[PDB]
Amino acid sequence: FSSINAALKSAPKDDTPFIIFLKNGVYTERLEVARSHVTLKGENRDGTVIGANTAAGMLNPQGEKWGTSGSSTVLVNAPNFTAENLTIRNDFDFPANKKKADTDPTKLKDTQAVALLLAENSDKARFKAVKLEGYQDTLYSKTGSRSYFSDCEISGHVDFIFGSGITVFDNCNIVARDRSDIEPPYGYITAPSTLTTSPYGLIFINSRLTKEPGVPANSFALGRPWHPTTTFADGRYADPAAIGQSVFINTTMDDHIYGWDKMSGKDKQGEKIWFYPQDSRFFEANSQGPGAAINEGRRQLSAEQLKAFTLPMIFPDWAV
Repeated sequence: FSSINAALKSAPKDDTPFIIFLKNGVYTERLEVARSHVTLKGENRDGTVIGANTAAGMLNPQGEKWGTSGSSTVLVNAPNFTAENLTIRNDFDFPANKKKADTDPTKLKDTQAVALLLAENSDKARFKAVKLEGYQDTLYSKTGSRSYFSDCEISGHVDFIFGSGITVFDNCNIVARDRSDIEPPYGYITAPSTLTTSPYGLIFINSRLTKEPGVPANSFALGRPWHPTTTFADGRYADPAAIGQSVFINTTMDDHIYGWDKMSGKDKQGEKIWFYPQDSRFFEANSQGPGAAINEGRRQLSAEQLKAFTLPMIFPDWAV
């Protein structure tokens, strides 16, 4: 087979399981998985790579802006998709773009570049030993998406694990990328937009919150409450029903974590409104490492509350 897309396109139009092996190498290619039960197994998680260069500010061949949702390298929008031993990355050079002068005509304002977008139909998304490379907005999940990440790696700095859907991480490595642009804060690990009606969002079980060699201490927030600007019946404003949930359990944290931080959104009159972590579903449970603290601003789960985040409870109808 020529490409990952050629293999997916050739697969029968039924809902039968389809396995695509990937021998080591770099596949500069974009994906939109519409077929269910598609499993992508690569030769090595580091050696096998799917990666395109797409920034939100960039223009499609049309050509209007791609946008955050359009910037995905691999866009999953089907149930039972699984990825095994491969890297999905966005080739966008965030640091170099920030290195560009303000006078530089090629510098972009919209700097988010999604590696993996798990859309509303991406149910039972399974991820055994997978690296996700990015800088801003690396992993994006939407309401309806239910995914399980085991023995996996995710890198980025600004809101690199963000969105609505249920996304669980078991014994995974969450890397905070270094930045030469700014003084701290450098970025924020999660930006959950978990809907008020949906009980689960971004969960981290037995995982590691690591930092890159250059990253200073107290430069990263665990989370930041994302209230997406949504066009409603009466106007377009930060969706109030989007009170995100990011939970960390038995997770060791390097010294770069300073805690949680707040998000600026837009009013019904179109003005800067602040959503605070206190009002958001941000919780910790027996988290370890130098970047772990307890204070007025680190709300922690009770023994009874922790019982709800058992893997069978969070995924009842899924074997996992």
